[PDB]
Amino acid sequence: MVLSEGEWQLVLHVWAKVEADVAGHGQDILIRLFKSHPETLEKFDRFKHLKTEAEMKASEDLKKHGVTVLTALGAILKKKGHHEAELKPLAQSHATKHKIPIKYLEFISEAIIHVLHSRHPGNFGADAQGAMNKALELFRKDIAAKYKELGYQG
Ligand code: HEM
Repeated sequence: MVLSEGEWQLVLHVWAKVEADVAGHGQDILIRLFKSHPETLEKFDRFKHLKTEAEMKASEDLKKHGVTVLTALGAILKKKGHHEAELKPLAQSHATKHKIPIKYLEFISEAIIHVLHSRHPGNFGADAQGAMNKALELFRKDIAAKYKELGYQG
């Protein structure tokens, strides 16, 4: 797929808003993922003892991991689809070490969109939502192609 120059502009405009509070966004996104799809929590040995939202919000290490996730995702989005070199280390760890199906990437894409609405109620319209969905779909499609390049069925 291909985004218009105007769609990338929208994605990068919304991402500047994330970059102003990376830790807050990343913490909310992982908690939403875990509450919506508790099976994903079992993939995190360090976090699977957390059982309630209130324990999750008090974990400093969960927040740190949020920053890690969004920092990587931001570097990719800023490439406006010219991201092959950034995807390779990511596909490698997620396919071969963590053993994350592409389905779980759809789940965290849903959590990102939900948290962007929850944190930016008047700043994230249908046009920006559509552009971000396209950019995240482009990401998931290209990382599924990198899983296959590595010999895995995501
Ligand atoms: C936007 C999608 C994602 C991005 C950019 C991302 C990025 C990262 C990065 C940068 C790391 C640390 C380095 C590494 O191991 O590669 C990491 C670790 C990890 N990721 Fe992801 N990730 C994503 C989605 C997911 C999902 C949906 C899952 C599981 C449900 C997952 C499972 C894990 C696990 C288990 C680790 C190791 C955690 C630990 O340190 O204990 N990732 N991820």
